[PDB]
Amino acid sequence: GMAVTKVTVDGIEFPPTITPPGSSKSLTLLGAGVRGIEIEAIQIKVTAIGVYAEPEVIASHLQKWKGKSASELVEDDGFFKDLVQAPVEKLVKITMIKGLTGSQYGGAVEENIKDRLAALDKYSEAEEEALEEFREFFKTKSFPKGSVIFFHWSSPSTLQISVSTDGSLPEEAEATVENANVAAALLDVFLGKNSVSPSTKASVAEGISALLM
Ligand SMILES: [Cl-]
Repeated sequence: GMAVTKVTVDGIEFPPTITPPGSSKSLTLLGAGVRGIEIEAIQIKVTAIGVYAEPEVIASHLQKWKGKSASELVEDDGFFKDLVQAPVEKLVKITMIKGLTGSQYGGAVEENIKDRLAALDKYSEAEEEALEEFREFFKTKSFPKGSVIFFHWSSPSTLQISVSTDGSLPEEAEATVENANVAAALLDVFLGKNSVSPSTKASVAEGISALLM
């Protein structure tokens, strides 16, 4: 259904619902957490991550996981696979805890995606082109402390990206990357076996367990 309570990550509030930029639908918060980004081996930067999906992911697509505890879901790789494969709209909201240039952020996440694609043997030139669109978008942006990125999977292969320096929710999506493998790999970056954020995965297992009841 629809979550009622916000989750706060390093002081940053994630609301229990969000309407993706340009969208009419409201997505429910599933969980939130943190990850680190390495800049030149001398700096580790932190981002806060919030994971949202259509309410329907609970009512329909994750019914087989009913009655499991959070502490039963977090170790089950099949559970997170079902989540990332669910045919529903999803949104990941990123807040910059301290500042990054667009190229700094974009480059780090691009490498996360590339590494996942190579592990799957799905890093050809269709994906290479898509990742350059991804890189080119982020190179133009600035992410001072408190800025936000909205990654919106509006379809299984359609990644809509929006940003705002003041943390406000944009009225429309700004860029779109259409590539099935890149879209799926970015979901894996956050929620897969090799996730950059065990804390987000644990929170999402808790939030889904609660919603399933
Ligand atoms: Cl991130």
